[PDB]
Amino acid sequence: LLSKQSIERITKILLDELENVRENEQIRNIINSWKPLPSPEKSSIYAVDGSRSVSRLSGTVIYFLSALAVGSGKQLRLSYANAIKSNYGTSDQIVRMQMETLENMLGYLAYRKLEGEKRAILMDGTLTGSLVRPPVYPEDIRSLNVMRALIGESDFENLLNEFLEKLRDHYRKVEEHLEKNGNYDSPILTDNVVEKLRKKYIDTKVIAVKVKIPRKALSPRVIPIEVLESSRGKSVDELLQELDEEKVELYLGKDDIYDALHMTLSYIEYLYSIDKLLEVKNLAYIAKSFYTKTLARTVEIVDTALLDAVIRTLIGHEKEGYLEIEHAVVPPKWSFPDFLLSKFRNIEKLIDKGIHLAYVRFEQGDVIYMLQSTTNIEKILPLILHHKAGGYLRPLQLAHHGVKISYKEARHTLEALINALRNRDPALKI
Amino acid sequence: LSKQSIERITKILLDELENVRENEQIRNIINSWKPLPSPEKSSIYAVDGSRSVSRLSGTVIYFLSALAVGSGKQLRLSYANAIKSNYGTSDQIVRMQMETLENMLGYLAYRKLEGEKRAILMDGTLTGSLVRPPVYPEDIRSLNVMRALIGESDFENLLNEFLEKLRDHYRKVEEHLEKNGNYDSPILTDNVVEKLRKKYIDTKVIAYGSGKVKVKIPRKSPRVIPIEVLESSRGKSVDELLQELDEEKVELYLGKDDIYDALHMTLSYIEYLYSIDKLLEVKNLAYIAKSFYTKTLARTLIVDTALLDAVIRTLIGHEKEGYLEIEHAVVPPKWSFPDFLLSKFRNIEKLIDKGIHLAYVRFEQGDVIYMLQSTTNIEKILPLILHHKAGGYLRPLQLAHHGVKISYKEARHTLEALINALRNRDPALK
Repeated sequence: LLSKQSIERITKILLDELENVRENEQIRNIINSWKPLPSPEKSSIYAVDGSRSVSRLSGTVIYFLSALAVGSGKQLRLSYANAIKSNYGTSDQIVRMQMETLENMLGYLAYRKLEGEKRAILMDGTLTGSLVRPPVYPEDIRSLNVMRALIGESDFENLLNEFLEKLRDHYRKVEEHLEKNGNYDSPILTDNVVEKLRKKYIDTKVIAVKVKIPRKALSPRVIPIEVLESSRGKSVDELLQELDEEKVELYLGKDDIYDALHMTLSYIEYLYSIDKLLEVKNLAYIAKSFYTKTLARTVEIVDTALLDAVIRTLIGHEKEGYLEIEHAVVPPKWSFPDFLLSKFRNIEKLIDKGIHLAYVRFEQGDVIYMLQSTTNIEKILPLILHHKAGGYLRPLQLAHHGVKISYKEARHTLEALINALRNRDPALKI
Repeated sequence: LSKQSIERITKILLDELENVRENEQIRNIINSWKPLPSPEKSSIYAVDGSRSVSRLSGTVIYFLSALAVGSGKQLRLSYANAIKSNYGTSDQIVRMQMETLENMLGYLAYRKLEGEKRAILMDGTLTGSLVRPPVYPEDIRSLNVMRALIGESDFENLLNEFLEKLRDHYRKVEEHLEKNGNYDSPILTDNVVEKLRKKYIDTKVIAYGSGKVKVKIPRKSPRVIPIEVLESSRGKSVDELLQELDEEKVELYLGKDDIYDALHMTLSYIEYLYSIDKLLEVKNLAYIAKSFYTKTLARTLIVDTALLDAVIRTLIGHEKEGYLEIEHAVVPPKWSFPDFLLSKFRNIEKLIDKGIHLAYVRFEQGDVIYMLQSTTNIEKILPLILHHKAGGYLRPLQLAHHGVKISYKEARHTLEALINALRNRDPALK
């Protein structure tokens, strides 16, 4: 249906972005700082990615996660099937985290078995993307603070410490199955272990509820002027301190306390894979596109597509190469809580030092990709290159072809035994 | 697959049932299951919608369609548009306009309906978009931001002026449906925002260094100020600050793009609320949902149609058509709708006053169980909808579903092929 009307309004929407993204500063001048893509040294490599499938049966979400790493060594796969209680946003976000947790575990364990003088892991995605806004954002920090407040700081520290220990065990256990079988169907520790931890750190201290946390634990953005007129005689600093020091009481069901715990565990388990993956000396992320909205908000960066445009339009190139981005970027302390950080020292190192960012075009008329790494693109680029075959690299292509979801594994299937076991009825609520 | 996985997932689901089947509240109420009412003749329109979204680098290309089939001719609404990517915000403004199409169409369809008892049947739930609207937190903080920046008086002006363009817009839209029975510009905001931007924002705002503007804070009817105003004067005393506010000395430095979005979101929100308000004008209005059930639905102050259904044939082995009327009416949390807005929508006000009536309904013997929600008592609406029963299901909604799933994907070639035309082929393949 033609609709000559909306097209232009669309066109303009886009063109107003390109035509006007020239900044009036003309790119900042960074363009001519463009380079050719370097030589192709040699490296042993792994490309990992993920695919998920979610099905909603009424208030319960059934999902199947799959991580796979292709490259030099044998194929490795982590898989998790599971079901969760439905919250519109919070549900999706739990699943994303586990999705990333699986890949992080996996990039790492795949690095360990990676043999050669030069080892590198290739992640499909961005480092910054998950670091600026943690999936389940409001909810991970809230749960942690609820917990910290519930059982106290000191107990909490043990809870933490114990759980990390369980994580150490867990990784070693996963690794072994991977060498034996090349696959493991229980990559997620938290679901197995929440039950015991609840009875231990909570079930004792509780009665058949009310907790006090700081205001900041889930943000108004405005304040009624009464609070000001009411603070006359004080200093803005005292005010802002009272506002920060402000505390709140909450009332917590068994379900809410349970939820506070499982989130905490999940979030620790997640941050734990980040930390480990960060070991990889040569670490690479690749993405066609990312969100620039908060990126320039907490150095200035544009979008891959907008760059490519300005490339052919203004400078008439359309050719291979790359453009390094002059500034490393340092992650938000807001995202990663105070206490936890002393645990993950690679997170720590990242906050201290930064992530390296470069735009990259792999082939002649080929598109541009966004590359991030723990260390200088200068070093890491060539190794990634050593695997180039077609429009892009062999290992990467093979992770995107490989975990390319089949007709869902669980579609009529992991459902249809759920048909036979007991109740076809929830199955009916597709 | 795996058996332990299947056994856990099956464990997970059977526990859920088991708790339900434990019969806390549910012992009495299930026995209150009652036979369908004798049907009453009615003229009806069921409305449903679909959307397709496609992300191009940062941008979202989307298409909305709302269909109403029934006792009159088919009525259609379409909108195709593009909107920049913000993780939560994007997905959430599309939904809000979707809901907006369905709402109008339901309202418009009602007014073209000839009969003695006229009714509208909506795919959805009235509660779902109340308990957690397309809204929170973003668009309310938007509003508070907006109110704060341009101040109350000039905000009431924007509000009232926009509500005038809507009244006019609805009438325009009504005529195009009457001739052609379809209209391709049902959404107003996108076409009117830059105008209202210039009139309401540009006036009050001076340019600043990069992508930023200087904004003075206006003065005095609930007076509210950007928290940033406190954060930015820390050497000062509350007196100094209040006195600067009065003299209008206080300035702010905000992203040009942020103020714009805030505006946009504001209008989108008011426009979505107008539509709900207009829909509520329908005397016989019903929502039908095979599944809703968030854990937040219940908790506020009520089980899953899926659980109940599997319990009923379990406890009572009924599997009978019929309905169970939830005894008390649900009134939505006022946190949904801001105080200063409610005045502009009286039907949304009544809705709060009175409430929403809810029932579980099985339209035929073996069929699934639906959540049915209404502005009048189930006793009254249920027979009007029953007049249209066809399958284990109501004919018009069946046709609405079928008719909206008729969505065809020329969506690539639509813009992608044609938006190479003015300038840039690049964003197409990203």
